[PDB]
Order: sequence, then structure tokens, then C-alpha cells
Amino acid sequence: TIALSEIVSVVNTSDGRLEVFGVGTDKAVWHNRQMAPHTGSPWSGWSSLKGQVTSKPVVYINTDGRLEVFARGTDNALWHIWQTATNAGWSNWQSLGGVITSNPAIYANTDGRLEVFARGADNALWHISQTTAHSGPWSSWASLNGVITSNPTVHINSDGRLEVFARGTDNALWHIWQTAPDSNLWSSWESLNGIITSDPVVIDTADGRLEVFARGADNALWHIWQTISHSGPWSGWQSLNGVITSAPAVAKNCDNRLEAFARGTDNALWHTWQTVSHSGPWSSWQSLNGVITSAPTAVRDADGRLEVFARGTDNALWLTWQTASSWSPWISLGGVLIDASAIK
Amino acid sequence: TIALSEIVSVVNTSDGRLEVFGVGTDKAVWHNRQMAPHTGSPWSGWSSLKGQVTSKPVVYINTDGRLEVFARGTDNALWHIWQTATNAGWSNWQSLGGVITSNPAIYANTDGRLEVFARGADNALWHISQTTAHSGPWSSWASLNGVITSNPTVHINSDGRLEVFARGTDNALWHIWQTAPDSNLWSSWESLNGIITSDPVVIDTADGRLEVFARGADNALWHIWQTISHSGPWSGWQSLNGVITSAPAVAKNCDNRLEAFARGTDNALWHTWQTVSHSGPWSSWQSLNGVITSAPTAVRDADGRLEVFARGTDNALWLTWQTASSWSPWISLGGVLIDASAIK
Ligand SMILES: CC(=O)N[C@@H]1[C@@H](O)[C@H](O[C@@H]2O[C@H](CO)[C@H](O)[C@H](O)[C@H]2O[C@@H]2O[C@@H](C)[C@@H](O)[C@@H](O)[C@@H]2O)[C@@H](CO)O[C@H]1O
Ligand SMILES: CC(=O)N[C@@H]1[C@@H](O)[C@H](O[C@@H]2O[C@H](CO)[C@H](O)[C@H](O)[C@H]2O[C@@H]2O[C@@H](C)[C@@H](O)[C@@H](O)[C@@H]2O)[C@@H](CO)O[C@H]1O
Ligand SMILES: CC(=O)N[C@@H]1[C@@H](O)[C@H](O[C@@H]2O[C@H](CO)[C@H](O)[C@H](O)[C@H]2O[C@@H]2O[C@@H](C)[C@@H](O)[C@@H](O)[C@@H]2O)[C@@H](CO)O[C@H]1O
Ligand SMILES: CC(=O)N[C@@H]1[C@@H](O)[C@H](O[C@@H]2O[C@H](CO)[C@H](O)[C@H](O)[C@H]2O[C@@H]2O[C@@H](C)[C@@H](O)[C@@H](O)[C@@H]2O)[C@@H](CO)O[C@H]1O
Ligand SMILES: CC(=O)N[C@@H]1[C@@H](O)[C@H](O[C@@H]2O[C@H](CO)[C@H](O)[C@H](O)[C@H]2O[C@@H]2O[C@@H](C)[C@@H](O)[C@@H](O)[C@@H]2O)[C@@H](CO)O[C@H]1O
Ligand SMILES: CC(=O)N[C@@H]1[C@@H](O)[C@H](O[C@@H]2O[C@H](CO)[C@H](O)[C@H](O)[C@H]2O[C@@H]2O[C@@H](C)[C@@H](O)[C@@H](O)[C@@H]2O)[C@@H](CO)O[C@H]1O
Ligand code: NA
Ligand code: NA
Repeated sequence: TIALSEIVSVVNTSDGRLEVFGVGTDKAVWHNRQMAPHTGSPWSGWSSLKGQVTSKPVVYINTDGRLEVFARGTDNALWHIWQTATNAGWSNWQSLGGVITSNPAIYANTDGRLEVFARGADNALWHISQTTAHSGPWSSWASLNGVITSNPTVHINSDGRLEVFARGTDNALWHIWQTAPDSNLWSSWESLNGIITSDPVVIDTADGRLEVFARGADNALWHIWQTISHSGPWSGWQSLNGVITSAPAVAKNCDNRLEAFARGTDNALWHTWQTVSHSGPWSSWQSLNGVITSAPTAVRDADGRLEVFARGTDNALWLTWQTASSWSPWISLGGVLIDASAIK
Repeated sequence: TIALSEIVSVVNTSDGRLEVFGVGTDKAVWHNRQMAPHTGSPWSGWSSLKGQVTSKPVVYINTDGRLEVFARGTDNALWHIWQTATNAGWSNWQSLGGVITSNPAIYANTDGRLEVFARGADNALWHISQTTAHSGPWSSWASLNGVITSNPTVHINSDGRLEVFARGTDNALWHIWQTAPDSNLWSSWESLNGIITSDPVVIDTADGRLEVFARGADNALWHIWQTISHSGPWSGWQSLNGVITSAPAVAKNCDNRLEAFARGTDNALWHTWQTVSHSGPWSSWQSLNGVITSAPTAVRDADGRLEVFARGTDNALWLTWQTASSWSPWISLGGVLIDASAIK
């Protein structure tokens, strides 16, 4: 078991527009797009990419600007679908094979090859990559071993090395990393201790450090971080308090101040943020209202403003964004979304 | 002849710190570094990377976070020097051969291979690239032909294709582009007309469009841009007025509003900026004071604030940055810098 997942995958397109991806009642992937690269842009309305999926669908942008979506299929293999040219039409769904037991997780190597991570049937971490920059065909699968109990998350260190985080068998945060950029050589798994009750979330700070956020045993928001740029060792676990009922989401303001979001016990959206600068201390928690039925999803738009998505009481996706004064009122983007997360 | 050049090359390191590179009286490359990734950080003071150079030295950051500096040597070959690991020590200077007659210009392909452009002895555009991501050895040289009369500038389109701009024999802005990302296949040269009297400057907008700035025949600041994301055709040339005595410099605010900087006729620093948003109209010109003896160099720091560098009356580098209210007073970073630009 883990805290309630995010309901969509969001990305900033090559032309600065937000685009969201989720799963409908029919089990198809659906997406909604800003028309314009500005806060409060009108949206396309939902449109189907078809397929039948049994995980959260996860969008990542290739280094040539083409979006690509990954999802577990009905046969448990990894499936994907991609734009044929940047912000143009999409391929058919195509299988990358294997058998997976988590949502896929994706990052670009420094050489432009996408690399995908997901839990296997043996509960270990497996991975597969593009054989050349932003293109098929793909390598064969291999395992990075471990035994994990949450969806994995990947990021890149400030020196190019990929690094994966997941909950272990003891409910601690564990991790593993490339020993060189683009490499097929990885470290051993290592533990960062704690006890966590959500999927870990990872982000890179302005100063080139991986920082991880997760829900603890007391249902407060905890985090932990690399102490120096791309370098071990890590800090201790520190709490950011609150009581939260969903997974957390994290984004950088336009000044690189980190801001965390989560569903509270009153089932409203709550957030806490670094004050002053990106090395500053965190605010106390404060409410953005709404009643919501998924973890929030946060992203920075092309006006440098944070925008947050969450499923509503009507199962539609709803949206609120930063203004000069405070935040916008909640507005509805329609649709009816389900949580297809492979691990719940 | 062209407007007075920028005196330094600036970059944002992998850990969010500004770092500047210039040329001293001895013809060595010297650099100065922020200690901390914040506006108003103290600086290292100047420190020598040695070498003897006969162009402006140009720093670019590899996709593994390692800085690499390019400069024409005393034998007219292209020379370079690189960090052996991210923000660690530097290699020795090493020659990439050839004979060049401009400052080098650099960009990363979507596959992580750096590619360098520079004018040849035949006055054509030549280029050379890393054979693999963020690493030597390098390809052999080849020409993209043309005949050009300014330092070239390269950027990347929002679909991964590199594109180079330079002044032609008729003093118009001309350009050429990859037909596919990472490719060795390029278009023919094409003209964007106008008459320009500075090196062209190029930047990508929040909405994935290349936008070019240059000084015109009337010594006003002009610009021109792609009309749709990564797509021809371009707009017409439009003027931003002012009277300017150096090359322009351009940077994005943390909200992606573009901001242009130049030396005025009173030899102070002047700037004009998009108002409201990144699709908004440009302000009237306004003074940041100082008396300065080089074009300004502008960059956004890790607090999302613009910082501007320019050589002073004492030949030292001076620095002013955005605040809440207005801008900081000019402060001195010491040193004695010369303009080693291969084209003046
Ligand atoms: C290159 C090519 O033709 N690929 C085929 C896929 O397009 C096929 O997948 C399915 O496509 C149809 C429309 O033609 C529709 O989108 C289906 O929902 C989709 O199949 C489902 O969704 C996938 C993601 C998997 O879960 C699959 O097992 C589901 O049946 C498949 C045939 O299904 O074959 C490819 O060759
Ligand atoms: C630095 C170091 O050696 N750390 C040890 C880890 O490598 C160990 O993890 C396990 O390693 C073996 C290979 O020797 C294999 O990969 C296991 O699957 C892996 O352990 C599992 O996965 C972890 C993420 C946890 O969930 C763990 O509870 C699983 O048993 C561990 C094993 O005790 O010790 C480290 O000190
Ligand atoms: C554009 C517009 O008029 N939007 C209205 C929303 O602001 C309303 O949402 C609700 O706002 C109140 C405070 O004014 C409070 O934040 C509520 O919790 C919130 O509504 C709930 O949360 C939403 C995210 C959904 O789950 C919704 O079903 C809940 O009722 C809505 C009221 O639905 O009206 C809009 O017109
Ligand atoms: C791998 C290796 O040993 N490379 C040699 C370079 O380091 C040499 O260059 C020069 O290095 C010395 C210190 O040893 C000092 O920095 C000199 O200023 C520098 O040479 C000058 O600057 C270069 C950029 C060129 O302009 C060069 O022609 C100048 O003489 C050179 C020998 O000069 O050989 C390499 O093999
Ligand atoms: C679309 C198209 O065909 N445009 C023409 C350009 O390709 C031409 O430029 C020249 O092309 C030849 C190869 O056929 C060669 O590369 C020349 O060096 C190049 O012209 C020179 O470089 C330019 C940047 C200008 O400086 C020009 O004045 C030089 O003579 C031109 C040539 O007239 O016409 C375009 O229509
Ligand atoms: C930290 C501090 O006290 N800085 C002082 C600077 O603000 C001073 O610079 C000058 O400021 C005035 C307005 O107050 C005006 O902007 C001048 O044009 C500017 O000084 C000139 O421009 C500089 C960039 C240099 O070229 C300098 O040689 C010129 O005199 C300076 C005065 O030198 O004092 C600092 O202490
Ligand atoms: Na990730
Ligand atoms: Na450039």
C-alpha cells in the first residue's frame, strides 16, 4: 500500500505549452493541451490516444522535442506511443515486451537515449533504453535487481548520471545510480533509511542536488537530499510536518524556490514552499481549497507560474494556478479520470 | 567592421553558479566564479587558465555538466580546454587543428555531441563535432560553405536541428540549418535580408522560436523571428529603436520575458524589455548607468535574476543585477580585460 497517486502526467512541450495525460473509464489514454503558452490558456478538451492500459501513462519529452508516452498494457508488457515529429501526429501503440508490475519511469541520458525503469514480476528493477538518440530500436531488457515495494522514480544528477529511487522491502527509501553517464554500469543498491508510505518524488535543486520527498509513517511530509552537488553522502531525513492523505508533488518556482503540494485531512489541496530563495527555509502549510480525489500534479508553465492539477469530486480534472496576489479559483477541465496506477 | 564586442563569455554551471571567461593583457584566458548560486554572491577573483589566444574565448557546458572553452590559438587553429569532471580541474589546452578567422561558436546536438562553427581562411563556415556524447575524439573538419563577414552564432531549434546565423557579403543576415537533428546534412544558405552592423545574437523564446537581434544601418536595435515553432518563414525585420554603440546582448527573465542590453551614445548601459509576458510588447529604452568600454553580457542567475557584465573605464569587469525595486549599483570584479575578438 501507498498514498493516493497523482492522476495525470504533465509535461511542458517544446513550444512552452502544458499537456496532460490520464486514463479514462474505457482504459484508453486521454490528453488535454493548452492552446497557448501562458497561464490561464484555454484547453483543447480531452482527446483519446486509444490503447488499453493497466498503469498510469507517463509522458516524457525526447531531446528532439517529441513527446512519448509509456504505459503497461493489458498483456503486462511495456507499451509506448510517440509523436512522429514535434507537436505533430502520433504513432500507433507499440510493444517493448517484458512484464512489468509498476508504472514506468523515464529519463534521457546525456546522449539523448531514453531509458525506462519499471518493477518486474520478480519484484526487481528492470530497465531498457533507446539504442540511439531519441529513436528506436530499443536495447533488450536487463535487471538492476533489488526488490522494491513502490513505483520507482528516476532523475539525473548534475554530472549526467541517472539515479533511481524506490521503497524497499523494509519500507525504507533505497537507491541506485549509474557510475558514468550513459553507462550500463550501476552501483549496488544502498539504503537511505526512513520509513515511507508514499511513492518517492525526486527533483533537482538549482544548485545541482537531488532532493527526495515522501510521506512518512506519521503521515507528515518528509524530505532528504544530496549534501554537495551530485555527491554522496545525503542529509538526514527532516520533516516538513503537515498531515497528508495523498502522495506529494513538487515543482520549482521561476526563482527556483521549491514548493510541495498534497491533499490534507480535510481533502483540500495544501502547500508549503521555500521562503526568500532556493536555499531558504520552508513556510508553514497553507490551503488552496478544493475537495479533491487524487494527489495533486504540479508543473511550472511558460510564464514562470506554478499550475496544479487534481481530480475533483465529479471525477473531472481541476486546475488552479498562481497569480500576483494569491492563486486562481479552481476551474474544471472536464473528463472522467480513473487511477490506473499499477501499484496502489 | 562590426559593433564593439562582448568582453566575456558567461555560463550557468551545473550547480547554478555564474562563471565568466575573458582574455588578459598577457593573452591568457582568465575566469572568475560565483562562490554561491545566488544574486550578489562573492566572486573568486580572476584566475588563469593559461594558453595564448587570438579570439574571444567561448565557454559551453557539455551535457554531462563539464565546461569546455574554445578559442583560436596563436597558430590560428581551434584550441580547447575542458573540465575532467564536473566543476573539477581542467585539462591542458589541446588543438583541434584547422585555420579559423572568427570566434568559435558552439552548441550541443540532441545526442550530446558538441559541434563547433567558425569562419575559415576561405571566409566560409566550417564545422567540427565530438564523435560521441560529451567526448573526444573529434570528427574531421568540413565546410558548410557560404562567405561570411561576422562572427557566426549557432542555436538549436525546438525540434533539435542546429541553425547558424552570420552576416553575408551583402551585409544582410544569412542562415543555414540542419535538415535533421544530429545530422551532417544541411540546407542551402538563405538570406533574411536587412543590413546589419553587429554580430547577430540569437535566443530561443519560451514558445520554441528562434529570434535574432542585431544593430542596423541606423544604429538602432533590430530583431526578426521564426513565425511558428521551429518553422519558416520568418517575420519581417522590426526595429526596437535606440541608438547603440556596442553589440546587443539578450536574456530571458524568470517569466521568459526577453530583455535586450546595449551601450548607448552616452556610453552607459541601456536596456529594453518585453512587458507583461513573453508575447507582450517591448518597453521604451531606459538607463542602467555606468560608463563602459565593451558590449554588455547578460545572463540569468539561479535566483531567476538577470545579471549584466561589462568592461569599465579602468578595463576591469563590472557587474550590475536586478533587485525588487530596480537594479544594483555597479560593482567592480577587478582584472584587466582586452578584446581579443577575431573579427572587429
Ligand atoms: C504498428 C502496429 O500496428 N501496432 C499494433 C498496435 O496498434 C495494436 O494495438 C492497439 O491499437 C488499436 C488500434 O489499432 C487500439 O488502440 C487498441 O486499444 C490497442 O491495443 C490495446 O492497447 C495496447 C496498449 C495493449 O494494451 C494491447 O494489448 C491492447 O489490445 C496491437 C494489437 O493490439 O498490435 C500492434 O502490432
Ligand atoms: C553497499 C551495499 O552493498 N549495500 C547492500 C545492498 O547491495 C543489498 O541489497 C541487495 O543486493 C543484492 C545483490 O547483492 C540484490 O540486488 C538484492 O535484490 C538487494 O536487496 C533487496 O533490494 C533492496 C532494495 C531492499 O529491498 C532489500 O531489503 C532487498 O533484499 C542490501 C541487502 O541486505 O544490503 C545493503 O547493505
Ligand atoms: C470558474 C468558477 O467559477 N469556478 C468555481 C469553483 O471555484 C468552485 O469550486 C470550489 O471553490 C470553493 C471556494 O469558492 C472551494 O474551494 C471548494 O472546495 C471548490 O469546489 C470543490 O472542489 C473542486 C476541486 C471540485 O472537487 C468540486 O466538485 C467541489 O465542489 C466550483 C464548485 O464546484 O464551482 C466553479 O464554478
Ligand atoms: C596534451 C598537451 O600536453 N598539450 C600541449 C599544450 O598544453 C601546449 O600548450 C600550451 O600550454 C602551456 C603550458 O604547458 C601554456 O598554457 C601555453 O600558453 C600553451 O600554448 C599556447 O596557447 C595555446 C592555446 C596555443 O595558442 C599555442 O600555440 C600557444 O603556444 C602545446 C604547446 O604549445 O602543445 C600541446 O601538445
Ligand atoms: C535557397 C538558395 O538556393 N539560396 C541561395 C544560396 O544558396 C546562395 O549562396 C551561396 O551558395 C553557394 C552554393 O551554391 C555557396 O555556398 C556560396 O558560398 C553562397 O553564397 C555566399 O554566401 C552567402 C552567405 C552570401 O554571403 C553570398 O553573398 C555569398 O556569395 C546565394 C548566392 O547568390 O543565393 C541564394 O539565393
Ligand atoms: C559598491 C559601490 O560603491 N560602487 C560604486 C559604483 O556605483 C560607482 O560607479 C558609478 O556609478 C555612478 C552612479 O552612482 C554612475 O553609474 C557611473 O557611470 C559609475 O561609474 C562609472 O562606470 C563604471 C562601470 C566604471 O566604468 C567606472 O570607472 C565609472 O566611474 C563607482 C565609481 O567608479 O564607485 C563604486 O565604488
Ligand atoms: Na523522474
Ligand atoms: Na549561440
